[PDB]
Parts: sequence; structure tokens; C-alpha cells
Amino acid sequence: SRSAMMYIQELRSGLRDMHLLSCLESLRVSLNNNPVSWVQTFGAEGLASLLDILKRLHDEKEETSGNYDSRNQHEIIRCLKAFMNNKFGIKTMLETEEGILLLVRAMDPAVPNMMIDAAKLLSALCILPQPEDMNERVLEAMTERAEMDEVERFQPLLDGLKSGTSIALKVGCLQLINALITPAEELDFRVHIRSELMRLGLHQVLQELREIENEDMKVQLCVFDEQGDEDFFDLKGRLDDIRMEMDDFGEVFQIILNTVKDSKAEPHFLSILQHLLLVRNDYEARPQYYKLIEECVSQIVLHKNGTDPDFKCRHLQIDIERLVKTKVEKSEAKATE
Amino acid sequence: SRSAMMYIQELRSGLRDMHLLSCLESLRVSLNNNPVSWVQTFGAEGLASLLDILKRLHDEKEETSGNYDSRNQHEIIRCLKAFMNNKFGIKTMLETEEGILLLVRAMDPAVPNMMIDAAKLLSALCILPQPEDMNERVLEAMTERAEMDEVERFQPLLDGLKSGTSIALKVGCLQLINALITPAEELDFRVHIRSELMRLGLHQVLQELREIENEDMKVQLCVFDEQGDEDFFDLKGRLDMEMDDFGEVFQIILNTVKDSKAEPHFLSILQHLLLVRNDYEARPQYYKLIEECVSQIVLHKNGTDPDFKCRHLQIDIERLVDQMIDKTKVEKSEAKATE
Ligand SMILES: [Cl-]
Repeated sequence: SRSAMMYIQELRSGLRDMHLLSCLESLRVSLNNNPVSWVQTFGAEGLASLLDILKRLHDEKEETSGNYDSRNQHEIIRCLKAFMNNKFGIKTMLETEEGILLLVRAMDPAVPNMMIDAAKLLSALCILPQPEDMNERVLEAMTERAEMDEVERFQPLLDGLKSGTSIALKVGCLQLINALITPAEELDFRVHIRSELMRLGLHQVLQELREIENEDMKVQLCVFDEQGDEDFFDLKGRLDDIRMEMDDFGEVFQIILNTVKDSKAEPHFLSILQHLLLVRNDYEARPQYYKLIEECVSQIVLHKNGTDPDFKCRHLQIDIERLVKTKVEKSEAKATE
Repeated sequence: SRSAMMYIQELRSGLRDMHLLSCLESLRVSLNNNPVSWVQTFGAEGLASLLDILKRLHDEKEETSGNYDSRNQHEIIRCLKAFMNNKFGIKTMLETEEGILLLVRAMDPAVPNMMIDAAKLLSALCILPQPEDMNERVLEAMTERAEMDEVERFQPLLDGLKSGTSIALKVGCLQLINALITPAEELDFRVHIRSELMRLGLHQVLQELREIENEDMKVQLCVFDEQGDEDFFDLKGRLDMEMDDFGEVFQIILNTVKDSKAEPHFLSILQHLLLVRNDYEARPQYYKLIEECVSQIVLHKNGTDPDFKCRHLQIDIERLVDQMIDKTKVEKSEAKATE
């Protein structure tokens, strides 16, 4: 069998095009078929060589790129996959300066098969329990990439979910979305990330995705929904805590003003109060009005499915069946007595 | 004379610069000098083709704009004014999809003299008794403009009140403020608009206007104060007093709801505000949305939502509240029949 050292030497000898690919293809077969023993002789040195090559193809502007650049990037990613299917391999991948960012950069929707593979590896990394905030390390890399390209960090994932893509790509994009959100301890993080996806157009995408006759998509959708529901209930529990602690009118008001102080929220708070003063000064109507307002504020702030209200939307759906013929006239008719 | 059809054809070639301007200039003279039978010949079709050019011009990116764009926009506003100087023309303007909006977009503080002409036409629209919601159609147009240009809807009006502007502009902006508020039937609505002006800083702006030795400005200020005064007294009649103090406003709500069935709901509303996501960018938006829902609820009158910006709920609010009242009186008399 071919030695890890032979491969390292070849990788550093400036292979191009079909020759590069030949080498990467052979290495990939070696990586998948050899014992972990052999992967270790490949090691950090071997990994570093793959990542340099991937870097310098990733960096290559459209006008000077080779015809086999995609193929070669993708073949490197298949090598990373093989390198990482064992404990030594993931560990050393995590220990790199740039491995995760280069995996993020491989998430190119114009090369969807490479994007499927890079997303599957980023998901596996998010779900690792050690080190501790792996999902945040993956998100950090996504953010770095967005900063360097001046793009929204979740845009490639959203592009992967467009109607024209393969089902495998849709499923892998939603899988990575689940892997970023679900392992997060903090409710605030999850709602933040979820609301960020929604502002990018996730909701309409989801509507489309719900029509797909595919079991794996149904599973990822379900996992996405479960987590939204769990977050709704965790937030609903936070509201009960508040309703129990904060029962002094002056103190609640003081805390709101502290929160809202010198922010763009302050003029909106005043306006809320100013409009309350304009509630129908009518003994039987005024309680109903305040109830209706409470119903509304309730459904805004405790928004269903654990996401912010869509602030760009014209209309806001409020469940009103919980608040509400000539049955009033005939019941008062029991004035018979 | 030049016929209405000739103008409509000219307006539909691709006239540019001084050529467009001289077409527009003779058109204006035709509109001011010919019989009203002539304006009817120009009609909705001549109107639409004017509004089309205006649209393209409003739209134009600075670096592809002609040297005479603003001159041509302004001359169309002069033609709009002439077209509207009669019952047929004003009526057909009201009927357009975008005339009012295009008028509002002409209110550009960088071209003050066009802004004056446009604001004057919008004030005349607001003051029409028929249709009955003309101030709401103008406010709607102001909200749509604010969304495009990404600004506060009353900012261009406060811009025209700035010290560096001409007196004609200041007077025109205040007249239009007056025309939005004064024809409004509902105290709620006048207070809503005036309150918004105030949060945008109108008060400090007004104090400076009070210093100008100009009769027209003094008129617009007195009209503003007299309506404000009346509103204050109508509202004091309802409550028994200041609008922009947080603590004072809060206390008055408290007193208003204290020991009634509204009081539990008011506390819970405040408590729900504490749940608003602790995020720099999302929090103002949560407050904004809540505010615009509260405004709609309070402003709603027999199927009408007077403010376009406060139409998030697709609910017949008063009908709903009537149903809610209905439910409380069935429980009360049913409770009373059982016993
Ligand atoms: Cl490929």
C-alpha cells in the first residue's frame, strides 16, 4: 500500500488539473481503506497540505481558475471526510487554524455535491459534545466567511433550500440549520439564530419544503418544529416567572424605562402609553379593549414557534377565537321572575 | 390651439431636457387657458401620461439623471395644479392609483419651490369635504413615501420648517400639518398625529417659528394652537394633565383603570413588555409593532382604520369588542337567572 509520506511529498510538488485530481483520488481511497494507524502517519502534516491546496483554489478568481478546480476542491473535501471519520482525525481537524472556515467556504451552492458533503461534516462537528460550544465554533467560521465576502452568513444555506436544488441538498441545509440551533443551551441564542433565518426568507422556503414527499426532509422539518415549540414553552415559562415576580405597577414601569432608555424603543414606549389614554372612556367597553390589547401584545411578545414577529410583514395574524347571535336578547328575556 | 391628443402623443415620444420642458410649459398654459371641455379631452389618459413621466423622473438615479429633471418634475406639478383647478380634474386626480403618492414624492426639501406647490395641492386635497377620508388618503401616501425613501413620514415636513428654508416653505409645511389634523372628525386621530409630530420634535421647531414677523406664519401657528387647545380641553373632559411626561401619563392610565376589570390587563401588558427579546435591533421593532397595534385598536371606528401604518390587524375591532361585551352580559344575566 502507498505511504502517507509519498502523498505528502506529491501534494507539495505543485500538481495541477487532472494530475492533482489523480493524486487526491488515490489519497481519498487510501484514507477510506487504511487503518487509523495509517491516517495518523498522514497526520497534521498531511492535513495541512490538503488545506493549503484548498485555500489556494478557494482564493482563485474566476478569470484564472482551472477547469478542474471544483472537482479538486470536492475531492479534497472527500479526503477531509475520510480523514475525519475517526477520533484522531476530527481532533486534529479541530486543532487547525482554518479547517472549519475552509469547510464553510466549500459550501457553494453552484457546486451542490461538494456543498452536501461540507454541510454533512459541519453538522457532525456541531453535534460533537466536546469541545463544548462546537455549534458556536461552526457559527464563528460562518461569520468570518460572511465578513470576508460581504454576504449574509446564512445566505448559502438559504440558497441551498431554493426550489431548483436537489432534495439531498435541501435536506443537508436543514440538517445543518438544526445542528446549529438544537445543541445550544441558551434559549436566547436559538431564537436569535432562528429569527435571523426568518428575516432571510426561511418561512416561505419552509412552506415549499412542507410539500416535498421525502422522509428525510419530513424528519428535518419535524426536528426544526419541535425545537421552535420547545422554545415557545421555555419563553412561556419565563413569562410566568415575570408575572409572579413583577406585580408592582411602579417597579415594572421603572424596569421598562431602564431597559428602553436612550434606545429607538423609548419613543415607541411613550406612544403605547399615550394611546392607552385614548381607550374608549366607557365603563363596559374599556376592560374589553384592554383585554384585546393584552391578547395582541401576548401573541407578539410570546410569538409562536420561537421566532420574532416578521417586522416586514403587512398583516399580523392574531388568534381571536379565545376572546369571543340574538342569543344575548333571549337570555336577558329571563327577566321573567 | 394645440389639441389634447397632440400633447398626449408628444408626452409619449421620449422628449428630453429643454424639449420636454417646453412641451410641459405649453401644456400648462393650455390647461390654464382653455375651456373645461378641453381638460376633459386631455382627461385621465393625459393625466396618466404626465404621472408616468413624473414616476420615471422621481425614480431616476443621480448619475443617469438629466440636468433639467427637477425643472421638468416641477413643471408637471404646475400642470397637476392646472388640471386640478376644476371639478372634473380634481375628481379624476383622486381616482388615480398613484397621483397622491407622486405629489407627496414631489415634496423634496432639496427642491423647495416644487415642495411648496405640492404641499399646497395636498392641503387642498385634505380640506375637501368629499370624499370624507381625504386626510387619510394623503397620510397613506406619506407612509408609502416614508417606506421607499426609508425616512420618518413627517420628516420632510419638519425639514421644510428648518430655519434656513424660505418663509413660503415653512408656511406651506405648517398649512399641510394643519390640513392633516383639522379636518379629522375624531379627537383620537388628531391627538395621534399631533403626538407623533411632537415625538419627532415639533415643539422646539414651533418655538422658533413663533419668532418670525410674518402674518401667514402667525395664522398657521394660531390655527395649530387653537385646535391643540380644543383637543386638550376635549381630552381633559375625558380624563380630568400632560402628554409627553412618562410618569404623568402612566399615573393617569393607572387612575383611569384603578379598581376596574381593565387594571389586571394593564399590569399584564406591562409585564409582557418585559418579555421583549433583549436584542439591540429586535427590541425597538417589538415596541414599534405593539405601538402600531395599540394605535389601530384605539383609532378603529366602525370598520375604518384611519391610519395606513396601523393596519396590522385584519379584525373589525369594534364589532369584536361588541362581541366581547355581549359575552360578559350573557355570563352576568345567566349567572343571575341560575340564582
Ligand atoms: Cl464537482
